Amino acid sequence: DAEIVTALPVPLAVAGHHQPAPFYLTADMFGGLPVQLAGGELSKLVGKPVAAPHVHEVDELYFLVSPEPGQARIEVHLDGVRHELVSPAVMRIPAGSEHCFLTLEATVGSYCFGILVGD
Amino acid sequence: AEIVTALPVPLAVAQPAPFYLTADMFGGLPVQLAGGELSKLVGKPVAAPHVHEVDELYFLVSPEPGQARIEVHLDGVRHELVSPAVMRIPAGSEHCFLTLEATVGSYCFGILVG
Ligand SMILES: C[C@H](c1ccccc1)[C@H](N)C(=O)O
Ligand SMILES: C[C@H](c1ccccc1)[C@H](N)C(=O)O
Ligand SMILES: [Fe+3]
Ligand SMILES: [Fe+3]
Repeated sequence: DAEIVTALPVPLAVAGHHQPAPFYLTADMFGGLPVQLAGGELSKLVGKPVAAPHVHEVDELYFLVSPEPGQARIEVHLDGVRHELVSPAVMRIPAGSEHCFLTLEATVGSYCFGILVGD
Repeated sequence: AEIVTALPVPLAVAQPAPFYLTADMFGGLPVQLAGGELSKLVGKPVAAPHVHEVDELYFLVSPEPGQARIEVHLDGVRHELVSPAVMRIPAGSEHCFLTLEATVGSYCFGILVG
């Protein structure tokens, strides 16, 4: 009766990303969604970027969260300017902006989610 | 740069729930997103059924797969979900969830879909 998805994450290729990105919401789920949502736990990603700088033609939000504030930190490169985000934080990356992030600090249970907004 | 750090945003929903994305952020968003860490939600024994006028997605995650577990009550049917899991609650459906098990760093996010 209910619509449940547990074949997760869905690996999808994203521009500049070395490996497929783990998606938990995709545009085709449930008859159609206005967002896609990818990302994961950061504790094993400190110092290791998941992508080269890249551009989308949709807006992307970085959602950085951790069990306690301040336990996670990423550096977002935005058109050659570096911004440090401290959990909890939400950053909007406008479509067409060159961008990527580097994990600076993360405990177990720190996440960064990328949310592609459908336009 | 557009960065929001005054988070979570306490909003009343059917206590205030902690929101990390609200509909008015960044000139308007097609979703709202609430939720929080589940390790401190294992202990309370009850949850209240409620209804929204939009679809809500439950998004259940944990640092390692299988480390978090909830019961989703949907119109009198009990569903036991294990992380990672996403469940769609159609608008108008009476629903709630109860946390059965969670390691530190497990989350359930409620995503209201416009
Ligand atoms: C969606 C994708 C992503 C976000 C967070 C974690 C993994 C992958 C994004 N394009 C990016 O890395 O900026
Ligand atoms: C917004 C609220 C919530 C969802 C997930 C996590 C915390 C709070 C939701 N209405 C529900 O509990 O179903
Ligand atoms: Fe991106
Ligand atoms: Fe709800």
